[PDB]
Amino acid sequence: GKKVLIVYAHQEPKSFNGSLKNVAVDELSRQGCTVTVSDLYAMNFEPRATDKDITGTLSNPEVFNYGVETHEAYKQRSLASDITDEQKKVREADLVIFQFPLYWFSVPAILKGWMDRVLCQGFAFDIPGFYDSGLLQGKLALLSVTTGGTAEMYTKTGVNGDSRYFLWPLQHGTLHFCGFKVLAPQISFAPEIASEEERKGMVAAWSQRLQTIWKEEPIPCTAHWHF
Amino acid sequence: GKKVLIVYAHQEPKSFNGSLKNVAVDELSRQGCTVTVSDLYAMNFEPRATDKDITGTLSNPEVFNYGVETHEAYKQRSLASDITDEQKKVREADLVIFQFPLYWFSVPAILKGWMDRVLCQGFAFDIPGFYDSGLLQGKLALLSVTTGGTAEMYTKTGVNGDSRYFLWPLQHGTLHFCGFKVLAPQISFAPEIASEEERKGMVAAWSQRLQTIWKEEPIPCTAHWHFG
Ligand SMILES: Cc1cc2nc3c(=O)[nH]c(=O)nc-3n(C[C@H](O)[C@H](O)[C@H](O)COP(=O)(O)OP(=O)(O)OC[C@H]3O[C@@H](n4cnc5c(N)ncnc54)[C@H](O)[C@@H]3O)c2cc1C
Ligand SMILES: Cc1cc2nc3c(=O)[nH]c(=O)nc-3n(C[C@H](O)[C@H](O)[C@H](O)COP(=O)(O)OP(=O)(O)OC[C@H]3O[C@@H](n4cnc5c(N)ncnc54)[C@H](O)[C@@H]3O)c2cc1C
Ligand SMILES: COC(=O)Nc1ccc2[nH]cc(CCNC(C)=O)c2c1
Ligand SMILES: COC(=O)Nc1ccc2[nH]cc(CCNC(C)=O)c2c1
Ligand SMILES: [Zn+2]
Ligand SMILES: [Zn+2]
Repeated sequence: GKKVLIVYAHQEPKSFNGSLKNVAVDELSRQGCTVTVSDLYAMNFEPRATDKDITGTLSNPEVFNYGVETHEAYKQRSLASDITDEQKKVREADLVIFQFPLYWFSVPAILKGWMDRVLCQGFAFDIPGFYDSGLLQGKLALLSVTTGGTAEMYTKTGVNGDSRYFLWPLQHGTLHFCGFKVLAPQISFAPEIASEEERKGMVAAWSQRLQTIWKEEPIPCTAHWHF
Repeated sequence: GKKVLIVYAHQEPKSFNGSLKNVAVDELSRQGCTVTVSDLYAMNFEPRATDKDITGTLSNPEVFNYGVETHEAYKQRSLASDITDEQKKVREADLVIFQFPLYWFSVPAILKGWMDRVLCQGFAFDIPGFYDSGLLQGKLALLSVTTGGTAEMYTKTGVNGDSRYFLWPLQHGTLHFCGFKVLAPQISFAPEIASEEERKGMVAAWSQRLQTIWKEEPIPCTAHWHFG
């Protein structure tokens, strides 16, 4: 029995991202996996890191330090309930899939705010106590990204450089740092300009890949792999 | 004379980020430059890219595509007014400085939302009309970043790898793509670990660099610069 969390960041259910999320839900449910979706836009998830993230009185209401106040609120079980709800989902999950369109070589802001606010000190890592002494060791993570640009543009001598260059902040800087073993990204290049059949083939390849997700070897999450 | 926009993303005025922002304002103001600060947290700036960003009839209300709808709305002048307020500041600026703590090897989400919502198609780039043909050509941009990690950790063979590695999505993916000439980042490493003397020297080194900022050349914003 496995638990899967899909963190999903798209405004439109009929979008190509919506269909990739629905095909993941379907296929992992088919396999008997325990599945949970965090549909950030439908939840109107708060992306801003503010003092509202700590309930009751602040540790030092004079100089506000976000990392510090959230660390202490975590330990003392005082974080806002939107955050702690996400952390419970993350704690129980064996695999976390993030499904999102690429926005500026990165995640949409709503998802960036999820990472900023949910993966707090004390939950995802301590200082020190990161990368391999990172508190989410044993969990798998997988980025499933859709792009505007074609796969050619994302070659190391393309205009955009190699896909693996933009992955560094997300795979290594965030997911590895927290202790995740990181599975190879799923990149669905440029669905808006692919045919309705190349689009089926991308959705089907995702479905097909999810069939054997649990047999997969994690990538070596190193400078060399990305660069 | 010159116009400068500082896009600032820190919750706390007494922070190291707040100090670096204040010296920027003071030093550029002293020079006789025109200065504007977008203080994202004080504005409670909206980071989410939603259908609230368009006020007109949607081009395709059956299936909502944020990129298509905001491009249309930009041309029609039906974008939300918080977006067009920022675009006006960018349009008039000669130099845009981003002042922020590094969050997950990137900008805090509120600043990510500013990039997602403000730099829309039609305004910052077109297809075609990106990288060296981006619509914001002629403008300068500069990232001024503070870290929890030390300079030691941000090296080719440190835990974090070289600091340039994390700059790629912002410098090249965003700023260069929109046509900015990118100046060399100002990275202020580990102010929390640093002593009172090293912190003060970090504020003064920024103050000092700003005196000669208009004489600097842009970086070559290429894979080679970032990665070797
Ligand atoms: C702020 C912003 C920043 C961006 N930054 C970048 C960037 O840095 N780099 C980059 O490359 N791109 C960028 N993009 C553009 C790009 O659109 C996104 O990266 C995104 O990946 C598009 O995916 P989508 O799900 O919205 O496609 P959609 O438009 O929703 O889907 C494409 C087509 O597939 C159809 N479809 C839906 N379901 C199915 C199905 N199951 N079978 C067949 N067809 C289906 C849809 O109806 C649609 O016609 C950016 C866009 C925005 C708005
Ligand atoms: C969600 C999150 C994600 C993060 N991700 C990363 C990451 O990926 N990589 C990384 O390296 N770090 C990361 N950090 C940590 C780090 O704190 C930030 O990156 C940030 O750079 C710290 O800057 P600050 O302005 O808040 O420092 P402050 O805490 O405000 O400054 C430290 C000290 O400087 C003092 N100071 C202020 N002004 C002056 C002055 N004028 N002269 C002398 N001293 C002064 C302050 O009073 C304080 O004592 C993350 C933090 C959070 C909360
Ligand atoms: C205040 O809260 C955080 O510092 N949080 C946080 C989150 C992700 C991070 N990645 C790299 C760092 C550097 C941390 N400092 C040292 C000394 O390594 C880091 C810190
Ligand atoms: C309107 O919404 C966006 O498409 N916005 C946007 C923003 C930043 C981007 N960087 C690279 C691309 C893809 C461009 N190539 C294509 C379209 O083939 C892109 C698109
Ligand atoms: Zn790694
Ligand atoms: Zn570049």
